[PDB]
Amino acid sequence: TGEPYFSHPLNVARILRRAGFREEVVVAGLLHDAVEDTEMTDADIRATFGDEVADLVASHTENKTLSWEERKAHTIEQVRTGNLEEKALIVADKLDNLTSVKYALSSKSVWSYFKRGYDLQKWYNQGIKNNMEYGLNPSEIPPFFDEYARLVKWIFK
Amino acid sequence: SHPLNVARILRRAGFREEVVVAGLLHDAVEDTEMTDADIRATFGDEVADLVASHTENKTLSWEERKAHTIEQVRTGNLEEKALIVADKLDNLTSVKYALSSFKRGYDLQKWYNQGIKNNMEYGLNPSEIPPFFDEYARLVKWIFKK
Ligand code: NA
Repeated sequence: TGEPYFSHPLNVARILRRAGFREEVVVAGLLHDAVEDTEMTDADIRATFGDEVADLVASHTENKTLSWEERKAHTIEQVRTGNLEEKALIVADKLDNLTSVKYALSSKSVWSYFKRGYDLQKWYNQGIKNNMEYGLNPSEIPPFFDEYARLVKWIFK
Repeated sequence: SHPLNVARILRRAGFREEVVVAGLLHDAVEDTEMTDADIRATFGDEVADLVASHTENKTLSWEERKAHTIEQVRTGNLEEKALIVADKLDNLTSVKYALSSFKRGYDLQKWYNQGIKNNMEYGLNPSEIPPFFDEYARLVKWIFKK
């Protein structure tokens, strides 16, 4: 994970803050990796940060007992049907991830880069890109959604 | 949500985001005993270093822990001082509202908060003191006037 904070949670929080999202949303973005990558749980988040943040976090957390294809399909459905905040949490997370991917590829064959393989990564990112605007009014789509779309088009053309 | 209020305090005062995040994470880190390695791998070295500056040794008595915090706010850098004071400001903000509409007792809370207030400015130039340090001093004075 690259600039400016050299930390995925800090960079995702910045994308959300700059897009105008309230503090509860920014913090939910910050805590995503804490829940998925450490022993911290949903109950720990509720006890310390409250139910609103805990619920925002839970909206994008993967159930790790499911296969990659199933976890990913569930995220696509959530980016389609969630509210603006829920959609933003998912897109911001993917945007920082693809930013690091573009950086790696700019030095590294896209057909050999992904451990889950190109086809699956393409299917996934195109799925987020093609569903993130569903049900949103043009005036509320965050500018960073366009940055993610451009990255998907660049990496998976 | 107290952590969010601590974040708001630090951000408004102009501190960099690593300090803001370290403030936000203080309770979570103590309530779950998250290791340095976990904080460091998840949030980065800058956040991890700041979080480590304000973590109490649970084996010592409450008074020993607090006395140590009082000495830390005296000798720490500006960011370390700010983390401690923001935490206490948030706490007292709640107490003041409840009192208008104490853990371990009044005498101990008074001793602790007066200690922070009386040592937070040590080693700083008047122009460096965040205005929220003054908000905190006023709360200590109003709450512990008896
Ligand atoms: Na977890």
